[PDB]
Order: sequence, then structure tokens, then C-alpha cells
Amino acid sequence: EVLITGLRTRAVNVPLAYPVHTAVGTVGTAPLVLIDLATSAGVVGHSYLFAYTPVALKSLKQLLDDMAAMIVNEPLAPVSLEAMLAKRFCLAGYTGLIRMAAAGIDMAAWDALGKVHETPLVKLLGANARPVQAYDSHSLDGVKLATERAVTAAELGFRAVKTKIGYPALDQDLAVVRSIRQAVGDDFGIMVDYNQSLDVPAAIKRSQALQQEGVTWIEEPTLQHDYEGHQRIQSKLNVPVQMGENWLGPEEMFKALSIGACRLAMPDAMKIGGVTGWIRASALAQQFGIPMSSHLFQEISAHLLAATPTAHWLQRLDLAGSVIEPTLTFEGGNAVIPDLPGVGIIWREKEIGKYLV
Amino acid sequence: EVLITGLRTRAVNVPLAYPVHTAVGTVGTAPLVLIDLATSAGVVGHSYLFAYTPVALKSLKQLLDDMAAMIVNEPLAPVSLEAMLAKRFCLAGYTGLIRMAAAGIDMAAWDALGKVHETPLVKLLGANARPVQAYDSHSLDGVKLATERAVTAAELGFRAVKTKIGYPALDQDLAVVRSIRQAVGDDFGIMVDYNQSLDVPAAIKRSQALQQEGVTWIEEPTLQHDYEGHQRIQSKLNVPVQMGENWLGPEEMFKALSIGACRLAMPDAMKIGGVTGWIRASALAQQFGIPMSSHLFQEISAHLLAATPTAHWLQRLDLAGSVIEPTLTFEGGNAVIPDLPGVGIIWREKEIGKYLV
Amino acid sequence: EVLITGLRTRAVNVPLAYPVHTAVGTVGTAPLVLIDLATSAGVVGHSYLFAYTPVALKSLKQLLDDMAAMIVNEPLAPVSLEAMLAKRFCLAGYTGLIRMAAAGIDMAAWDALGKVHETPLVKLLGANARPVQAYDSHSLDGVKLATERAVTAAELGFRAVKTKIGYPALDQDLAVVRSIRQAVGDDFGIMVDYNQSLDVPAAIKRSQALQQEGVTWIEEPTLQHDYEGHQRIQSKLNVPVQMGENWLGPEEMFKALSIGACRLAMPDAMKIGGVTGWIRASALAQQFGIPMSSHLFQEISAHLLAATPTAHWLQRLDLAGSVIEPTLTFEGGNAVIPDLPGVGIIWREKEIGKYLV
Amino acid sequence: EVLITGLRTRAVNVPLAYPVHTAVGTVGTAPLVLIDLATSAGVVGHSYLFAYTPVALKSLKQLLDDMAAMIVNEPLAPVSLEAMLAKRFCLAGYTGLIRMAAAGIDMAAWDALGKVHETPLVKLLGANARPVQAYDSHSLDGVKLATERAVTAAELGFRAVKTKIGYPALDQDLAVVRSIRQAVGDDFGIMVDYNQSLDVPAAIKRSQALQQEGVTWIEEPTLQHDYEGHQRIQSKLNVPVQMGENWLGPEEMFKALSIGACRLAMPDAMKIGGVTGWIRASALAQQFGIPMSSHLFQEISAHLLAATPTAHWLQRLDLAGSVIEPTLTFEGGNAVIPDLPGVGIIWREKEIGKYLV
Ligand SMILES: C[C@@](O)(C(=O)O)c1ccccc1
Ligand SMILES: C[C@@](O)(C(=O)O)c1ccccc1
Ligand SMILES: C[C@@](O)(C(=O)O)c1ccccc1
Ligand SMILES: C[C@@](O)(C(=O)O)c1ccccc1
Ligand SMILES: [Mg+2]
Ligand SMILES: [Mg+2]
Ligand SMILES: [Mg+2]
Ligand SMILES: [Mg+2]
Repeated sequence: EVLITGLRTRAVNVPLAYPVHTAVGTVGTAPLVLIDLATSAGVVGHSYLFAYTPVALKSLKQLLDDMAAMIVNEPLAPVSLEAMLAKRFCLAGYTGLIRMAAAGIDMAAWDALGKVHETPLVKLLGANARPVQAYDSHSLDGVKLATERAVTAAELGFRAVKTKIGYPALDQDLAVVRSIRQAVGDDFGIMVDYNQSLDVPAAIKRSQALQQEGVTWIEEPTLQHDYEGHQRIQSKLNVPVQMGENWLGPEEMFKALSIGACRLAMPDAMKIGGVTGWIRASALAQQFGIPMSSHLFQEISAHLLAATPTAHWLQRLDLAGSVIEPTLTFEGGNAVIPDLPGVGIIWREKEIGKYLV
Repeated sequence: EVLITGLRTRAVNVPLAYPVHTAVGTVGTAPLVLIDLATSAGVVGHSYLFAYTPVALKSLKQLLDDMAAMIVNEPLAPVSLEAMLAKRFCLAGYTGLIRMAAAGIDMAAWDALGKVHETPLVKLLGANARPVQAYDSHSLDGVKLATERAVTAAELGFRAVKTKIGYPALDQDLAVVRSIRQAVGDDFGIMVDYNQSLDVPAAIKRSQALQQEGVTWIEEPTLQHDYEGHQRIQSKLNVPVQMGENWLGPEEMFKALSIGACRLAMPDAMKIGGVTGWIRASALAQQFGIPMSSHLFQEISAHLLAATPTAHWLQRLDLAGSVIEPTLTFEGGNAVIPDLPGVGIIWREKEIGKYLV
Repeated sequence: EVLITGLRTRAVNVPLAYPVHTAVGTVGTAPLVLIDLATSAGVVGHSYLFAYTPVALKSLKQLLDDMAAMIVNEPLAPVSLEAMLAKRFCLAGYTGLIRMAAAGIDMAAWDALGKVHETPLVKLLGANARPVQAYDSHSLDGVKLATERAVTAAELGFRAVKTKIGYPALDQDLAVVRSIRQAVGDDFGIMVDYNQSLDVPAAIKRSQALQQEGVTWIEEPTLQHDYEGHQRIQSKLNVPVQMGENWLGPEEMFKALSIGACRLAMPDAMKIGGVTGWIRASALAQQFGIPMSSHLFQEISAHLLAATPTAHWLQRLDLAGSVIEPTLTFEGGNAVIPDLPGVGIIWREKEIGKYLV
Repeated sequence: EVLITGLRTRAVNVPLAYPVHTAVGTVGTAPLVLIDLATSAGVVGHSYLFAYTPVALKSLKQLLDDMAAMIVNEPLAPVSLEAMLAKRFCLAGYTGLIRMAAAGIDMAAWDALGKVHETPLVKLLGANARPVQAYDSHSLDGVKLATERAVTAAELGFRAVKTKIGYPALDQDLAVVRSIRQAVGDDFGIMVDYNQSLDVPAAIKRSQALQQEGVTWIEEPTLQHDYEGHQRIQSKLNVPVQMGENWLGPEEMFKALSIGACRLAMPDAMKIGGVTGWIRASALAQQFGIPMSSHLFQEISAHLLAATPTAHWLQRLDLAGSVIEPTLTFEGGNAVIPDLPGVGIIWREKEIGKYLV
């Protein structure tokens, strides 16, 4: 009855409100692929993908353009659709870019399904909208900018911020954390992210020092694929190890959880497999007793977390703000799902034109 | 926006088309509780519960009548509803009758949600209807009746039947299986169910003898709660051990799968937690690499299996046929989801009146 | 020779001497089912069941009334009786309400058996009465009431109290514990109960802070069915994790102990399976090296603990005091078994009439 | 001293000498990306990539074109190069297409390094050329074509063939194997590949039946990422389970071997990480006691296997034969490394022009 009738993609490089500082340099734009899924019902589903680096941008888009053929004229049944794609890409490898691409389609399919039924996604999922606590996500900023950004966050009502650490010396790491703490007060949450930058022993050493500072969590201390190493680090800490942003599919999540690699999880709506993947991941998290946060995709994550039994935090990091309407709002540090069919993603066409690649 | 406005239950004892023969005697009726969930939208959700024994019938109904208060005036958000109930019953114990009761409400909530959206449940779930292979479910019938019933099944187009075994002597067990095989032919599926009747060593001995006969699976050889014993039995067999009908919630399923207690699973829509529980169970099954079949509740199971990544068999066992319209049909041994909003459960009011308890 | 001749049940809502404060509100009554088991010998056995919530009260009673038939005219052989019931309810699920019901019958059967032999239960069990140290059980009371109640306990001679914690903030938790400690002195026992209210990481964090305060034990930090989570929490602590109140049967206890989920146990005479279940549980506790305390049912628990090899504490919490004679006494913080045949439960009929439901 | 000066890629769809038959249909072409790595020394390194499906072809090429920038002006030090890329793609995910791309560069870098030193790759690797036993790789051909192809193989001197199985019915599987055996004789090797097509229980059942036929190995019985499932299947067999073609990097291989998922391995030079990845994989295989075969890339695999301590079989499957010189030869079923610097890959430019995409 409801069919998929077309797929259109547009590659853009959009300005970032909060320039991300790295050891490498300063990056003020994000490589995104915007997706429009047309249907026989007159509704158009929308999603976006994050490419991480501009090196992968055009390849991503082209990959989508080339997959369009397999999905056109198929029913708008996201679950059935995902299984078909999993089977089409089983030799090539259903992971990495291919998996990211499929996830973009899933997310758009689900947004369209919500439009057909005139209902917010969260409601289609069987749950009620609820406000979700969010933390403001910052970067490898230095003591001055880090504290600054943290003070503003608090001013805007957030009760937690995340900072990137992993300086050449541990003492720099500690300097950042201390200055934030001194400025925001003793309760406030301070999450730290190492971005896979340390080896196991270094991780244990730096982390035990942070643990004494009072951090909320320690995120991705070592190489993401090294589940066993994360487990070793975790085993020497009281503070929780957080991870999950790099899991491609619930099957990677399953592996990591099976060995007790972490005490917290934070899947990425895109890497986990879209709405379909998230729902699977949320069941795993519940069973393993793991509090589940989100990574990127703030708009859809708000919906997804409201339906998650072990929902923990929402990551505030606005990637697509320059080309979308501001329907998701933050009131007293909690994200508010807009009362709009689907995900509530509405393009700012005029702006898109500016960033086109 | 859409609220739950009332709950009405009716306890009945309905005639069974296929009298179930047991070691105890012959039982021709089923103790069921029929549920009607009213909503602010004008739609009425429907489900039924199976009480197993008439000893538990009135208690079940009364338990529902007493819970009505906690759900009335709550939004029709099955996922949110389940979490609320899990928290209300956490001291008393969210399992057994209480859990069965909550599952009845879940199933009705989901049927109503489908009505509000004018869509079949399977579609609301994100999948397409597909035909599901079914097996005809029989009892501890004796050689004559067992073969008879099996011949009729084949005549009606089924490609598999399940028989109950567990006679005083192994040789009786084998006599039943052989006569069926001789009558239906070498391909046909023959599933056997021990109904928790043996001890571990007996189980291993009888099962190895059956394995040589050519059975499809060996179901519940020993006490259901003994996961470790099932694992021991499984470890000495090539044929698959099947289990799951007695798991109360996905958390029991998780325990059993964690220790490799079986190679097949067959949750009961009621005991697993309704639609909400099934969806969770299906994610677990996928991750552990377990083919998932259903137990009872044929009407809703047809929908649920179409959305299950590792869907295996549908159990044909008509409990409520005397008081419901025949919307689910069997065409060439596969179950066909009716094209009707919700689950497609429609009462035969006039008949209900007859069976009322 | 001695037969069971009848079963009569009465549902009551009795006033509580110590109103239990919860996050929800104040509850001053308990939903109980009082049981009378008649025999051919002229003796009448007595027990009671706790329903937790009034939502389950009528269902419980009705369930008992409906089981009466299976037990009448059966010999007064509690062990044989339990096995029969386990087999009758094997499809429906021998757990939850059904199991609680069976346990009520067990307890009454054992009380009657003691009457037939004119001997206190403890003696029928092969042991001598001994005084058992008890702790006074309080609730989520706030700093003021908590300290108050604790001072009175000490005044009455108790050497330990249990308080419920799990406030929105850890610091509230600590405030309660500190004020009690300050008031009762440094030796006194302070047991804390989280009532399944935290997630694993929160549990580890709060518990390590309490451990520094000097608490006796940490009870049910997370969801009761999550044995593996309890093990994780336990693994990061020196203080003992206590659990067991929610185990339905010794088979659940066996599972939890098998994975080292706790260092202390505290089965509930009702949930564990009555006298028959307790005796089994006590053997397990001995073998696993676990000190065993009781949960509720103070009257019978006094007898049961005197026969328990690893007996630890008796929980003083008077549920049925308003409708029973005060035969169990407390002398210098130890419970004294009354010298009376059976359990020494004697109804205050006139009061019962008042609370009838 | 020796620098990388440029990267040129060409996407082609080349005819296959042996049309691969699938359940889907007949495919007579291969989507390949041909790579030319220019250097400051005047030498040009060559490699090719296999895209599996034409859906991924253009995306692959574009991805390479976009990475060219990061490698140009870098020294020709394949080991150092790989580490740089691993670090550049750590957020995006160093797996899937990105990893395949990097592997193409590695292979070309190593071919160029051999050219600079005027030596065959195998010799640069520290080993001597040796002839490697090869098996002729066929498809899901049917009884007639399968036997035919097998008879020709034997005629050309091969001592083993691989066939694809996984028919709707087991009996079809067995029919293929039997007819081959009957035609080639009792010694001859018959390898079978299920191509991830079965579930665990089906896998165990079909495999035990094959094991009785006398097959050389059972390849990829179930989903590639399910290491644990492969282990279960392996555990019920004497015949070896073979796997490895889908491992992306030695880190995936490490995971699978750690749990004993198989008794044989067969990494793909491209998916494993090129020359650099293969060398790492070969050390793992040696330590775990695993015989190591190759998957695709026959030209380079000949070199790689000669340097592999546990070398087992070379897979003969000519993907790029239409656009390259025939320097690798087969003499009496063994592959002979050509005596030519590098890998000995020489384009047939005139033919390339024909297949360009
Ligand atoms: C640093 C990060 O890992 C995070 O979680 O914030 C991140 C990863 C990828 C893109 C943006 C941010
Ligand atoms: C025998 C049974 O276990 C089955 O699976 O068929 C069954 C159990 C409970 C009610 C009816 C049938
Ligand atoms: C709080 C509690 O868990 C305890 O152990 O005291 C409790 C549980 C159930 C009823 C009363 C008290
Ligand atoms: C069937 C296969 O798995 C093999 O090993 O031969 C194969 C996989 C991918 C491309 C070609 C061949
Ligand atoms: Mg991160
Ligand atoms: Mg069964
Ligand atoms: Mg408690
Ligand atoms: Mg293969």
C-alpha cells in the first residue's frame, strides 16, 4: 500500500556554532549528507548522515545514489527494508559506510511512517514524550575556553558538560577539569572524553587520577575496537567507562557488552542502524543492566531515548542546526520533543543552497 | 491525547476443537479471560489470557479488575504503561499471575493503538505481512489417535505436527513417532514435547533414541526453570532442544540463553510480556543466533513473527476459536494475517454469553 | 491417618504500629490473608500471607479458596503436599502468587503438625530454641523521624536498626546514616535498604560512600532479578551486599548464589516456599558459606532461624500484631520463641472482625 | 628518499571466464577498481580492488580519489603509511570501504617497493618462492555443471575444487557433492561453501550429513560476524569449519580465533589490510595453530602464502584476468610465482579501455 518512490541526497558542509578544537587544528564545518525519501502517500521522509571527514563525503552520497534503485518501489516497512539490505550487502560487508548509508534510509523511512500516521515518532514507538536531560558537548579547548564554554552552559541551564582531554601530559588533563569544577561548582557534571587516544596502561593511570577529581564518566580511553582492553581499564576503576559511539550495528554492541567492556553505553543513531538498530540496542542495554545515552543526532535521539528503558543522557551537539528548523528545544537542561509528525526535521532550503557541495 | 478510559474482563471456559489428552485425563475446555480496553478515541482494544487451569481463572480475572484503577486515565502508550506497572509491582514480584495480567493489558493496548491508526499491528511494528509456516499442535494421544490427527493435518496442508510424549516407557514414545512417520512420509516434520516430564539422565537417554528416529526438535525435556539441566541435555545431542514457553519476561529468556540452554526458542506472547516483551525477546534471539517460534496466541503471533528477524514456526493451537471470528486463516500450512486494524480479534458476543463463568 | 479436612481464609487490612513511609506516601495498613487449615485430628493449623499491595489481596484469597479442593482429604504431610502442588502448577508456573499461596498452606500444615505432636515447631525440626538477635526495621523516614525511631529502638534494647534510603541525592542518604550514628553510638548496627532503586553504576557510587560511613549491610541496591548486576556491585565493595527477600523458591536462591551475587542472604518465609522451602534454602546457605537472616514473618522465622546452621539476624517488623496474640517476645534485642505447640500463632478473633475485607 | 607522487584509479566491469551462478541469477562480470601508485623513483606500483557489487563501485573509486591527497608526498613506507591512515580514520571507522581502500594502497605500495629494489615481493618479505597448491573455485552450479567443471579442473591438473551449496533442501546439497565425488574419484578434494546461508541448527544438521560424504571443509555456514555461532557449529563436527574471507583487519581475525570459531582460516588480502595486514594475520595463525589459505587476489596471494608459516591452500579464482598479463601460472595444480619485481601485475591497457566504467 505505501511505497517508496524516490531518494534524493545532497552533500553539504555546514558551519558549526561551536568550532571543534582538536590536537590537529580548528574545524568549523561538518560534512553532511541530507536525505529525502519520497513515498506514494505524498509524504517525504527526512534524515541526515554525518561523514566525519570531508574525505568520505562524496563517496557516501554516491553510495546512496547507487542504492536508490534497490529501495524504490519497495513498501515503506523499515524493519523489512533493513533485512533486505542486510542480505544484499552480506558479501561486501554490512558495516562501515554501507551500514551508515542503510541507517540513513532507516531513519528517513521511520520519519515518513510517522508522517503517514500523523504522529510523532516517539508515539509510534509506543511511548510518551518525556523531557530528557542533556549535556552540552564541547572539545579539546584549553583551560580558558573550556571553562568559558562551561560557564555559558550553566548559564543556559545545562547541568553537565563534556570536555575532550588527552593532552601530552596528564597534568594538562587535570588542569582543565579542575578549572571547570572550580567555576561551575561541586555538583555539576563533568564528562571527559579521551577519544581513543591512550594505551591501556596510560588509560589506567590517567583515569585513576581523574577518578579522584570527580568526573562523571571516562569515555573511549583506548582504541574503540579493543573491547578486552576497555574491560581491563574498567576493572581498575570505580568511575564508569563509557563507550558505544563507534559500534556499527547492535551486533558490535553485543560483543562488547558480553565481555563487560563498560558500565555505560552511548550508541550513535547512525552507526547503530537507525531506529531499527536502536530499538534492538535498547533491549540489550536493558538486559545487561547498562544506562544508555545517545551520540549525535540530537533530534531523533530525543524520541529514541523516551522509548528506552535505561535512558540516561542526551548529547547536545548541534551538527545540522544551520540547515534545519529549530523544533527541538532545551528547557532547563532537558530536551523537548516537538509536537510534530515523524522526527520533526524541517529543512531551511534557502540555507541548504549555500552549503551545497 | 489518547487515553485509556476503562477495562472490562470476562472469564469463560470454552470448548476445545481438539480435546487435549493428558496422562491425567481428557480436557475439552480452556479457561480464558477476555479483555476489552476502552479509549478516549472511541476504539476498543481486545486481548485474551489463558489461565492453564480453572483453579487460577477467577483469581486472574479479579486481579485485572483490581488493576483497572492504575491504568484508567493513563495515555495509550504501551511502552510507558509497562514500565509503570513494572515499578508498581516491584515488591510484590513482577512475575507469574501479575505479569500475565500486565501482558494482557499490553496486548490490548497495542491492538487499540493499531485501531487508532487504522493499521494492522504488523505494519505499525515497521514490517510487512508475510505468510508464516505453522505446525499443527496435538497431545498425548496414543498411537492410533496420534497417527489419525497427523494424517488429517497433512490433508489440510500442514507440513509438520507436534505430538506430546513421555509415556511410562521409552518404547511407547518411539511407537508413536514411528507410526506417524510411517503414515506421513519421510520429509514431514514431527516435533515432540516432553512437557518437563523427565530427569536429566532420562532426558539424555530418551532423546538420543529419538534423535535416531528423525524428530524436528525436543521440547522441554526437564523442569522448565532448570536452565543448567537443559544445557547438559543439549550438550549430548545433535537434534535441537527447544524451550521458552514458560519464560516470564525477556529477563528469564536472557538467563537461559546466557548459558546456552537451548538451540531453539519459543516464547509465549502472554508470559513474555505481550507485544512489548516480544519485541525485546526478538532482539535477544537475533543476537544469540536463535530461531524463534511462538507458543499459543496464534492471532497475535502471526503479526509478531512477521516482525521477528529469526522467525521460525508458528504454533497452531486454537484456544479461543469458539468466541472469536475466524480472521486468521491457513493456506497451504502458512498462517495469513488478516487485513484488519490491530490484531484482527473480533468477538462472537453471542457465543461468549454461553461460556461465561 | 491425619488428614486435611478444610481450608478457610480471611482477607484483612490491618493497622501498622510503625507507619511505613515511602517516596510515594504514608501507608498505615497491611493487606493480609489469614489461613486456617483443619484436620481430622481436631487441631487447626494457622498461617498468614502478606499481599504487598491491596491490588493483589482479593486475587490471593480467591486463589487459595480455589485450591482448597486439591488439598482437602490429603494427608497432613507437608513435604508430600508441596511436591503435589509443584506438579499441579507446573504448566501455569509455580512462582509468584501461586507459589505464595502454596507457601501459606505449607506454613499452616507445619503449624498443625506441631499441634498434633504437642511440640514447638523448632523442636519438631530437630533443634533447640535459642534466642535470636533481631534488628528493628524502619522506613524512608527523613533525618528527624529516622533518628527518633532509632533512639527508641536502642531504648527498647535493640542493638541494630534498618533504615530505607534512596533519596534523590546521595547526600540525603548520608545525612540519615550520620544522624543515626551520631545518636546511637559507634558500635550499633545500621543496616540500609535501597529497595531495588538504583542502577549498577549509581549503586557502586552510593555504596562506596556508605561503606565509608560504616553501615552493616547494603540491601537490594538494584533490580532484584538482576543477579549479575548484584555481583558487579558486590565486586567493588568490602561491605556486604544483602539480598533474598524476593527469591521465589530455593531454585531462585540457587541461581543467585551460583554466581556470587551477594555475601548475605535473607529469604522471606513466604516467597521461599514456607517451612519446606526454608529448610532447603538453609542447606544451600550453609554450603555456599552465606549468613542467613529472615524477611518478615517474625513468628515463624524465630523457629526457623534456630534450626539454621548459618543463622544471622531476625527481622523485627510486626505485620500481623493487631490480630494475633503477642506470644513472641523481645528480651534484650533477642527474639524468644514461646513455649507453645506449632508456631504459637493465636488469633484475636474479635479484632479480626474489625479488619475484614 | 622515495616518495609517493600520485594516485590514479580506474573503475571497470570485467568479464568473468567462469560465470558465477547464484540463487539470484548469473553474473558474468566483476566490479573492480585498478590502482596505480606513482613514485619519485620512476616506478609505478599496481593493485586492484574487488567491489563485490556494482552498487559500491563508484563510491569506492571516489573514496580513493579523495584520499589521494593524504598520501601524496609521503614516503614509500607501507608500514608507516598504514598507521597514518589508521589514525586519520579512527573517528569515521577504520573498516568496511575505507579499510578496503587503504588495503589497495598498501598492496600498491608494496608492489612499488619491490620494483624499487628490483625484487619479487616474496623475496623482499624474506622468503623463497615455492609452488603453492591451489584449488579451482566454482559456484552454485547445479549437478550437471558442477560435475562438468570439476572434471575439467581435474583434467587441467587441479587436485581439489570448491563448490557453492545451500540449496533449498539438503538433499540437493548432497546430490552435488556425490556426483562430483563419483566423477573425480575418492582422493580429490571437495571443499563446500554455504556462503553464510544457514542458521546454527541448520548448519549443524547439514554439516553432519556432509561430514559423512567426505568433504574437505565447510566454509561460512552461518552469518560471518557470528563467531560464537561458528564455534557452536564447529563443536559438533570432526570436519573443519573454514572462515576468514570477511574479516576486516587482523583485529577481527583475532576475535574469532580467540573463541575458537574455526579450525581453518582464509583471509582476503584486501579485507585483511593488504601485505601489512597479511603479515600480521600470519603470525596470529601460527600461534593459534591454524592452517591459513587465501581468498581472491591470486597474484599477490601466491607471494604471501610462500611467506606464511602455516600456508595451506591458494584459491584459484581469476577476477582480473581480462585486464592483466598472465604471469601467474598453474603447473600441476600449484601456483607459480613469476620471476618479476613486485607482485608481477602488468596491465593490458588496450583491454582496460574496453571495460572502463
Ligand atoms: C568527541 C566525540 O567522540 C563525542 O562524543 O563528543 C565525537 C565524535 C565524532 C564526531 C563528533 C564528536
Ligand atoms: C503442551 C504445550 O506445552 C505446547 O507447547 O503445546 C502446552 C502448554 C500449555 C498449554 C497448552 C499446550
Ligand atoms: C523494605 C523491605 O524490603 C524490608 O526488607 O524491610 C520490605 C519489603 C516488603 C514489605 C515490607 C518491607
Ligand atoms: C563464494 C566466495 O565466498 C568464495 O570463497 O569463493 C566468494 C565471495 C566473494 C566473491 C567471490 C567469491
Ligand atoms: Mg566520544
Ligand atoms: Mg511445550
Ligand atoms: Mg529489603
Ligand atoms: Mg567463501
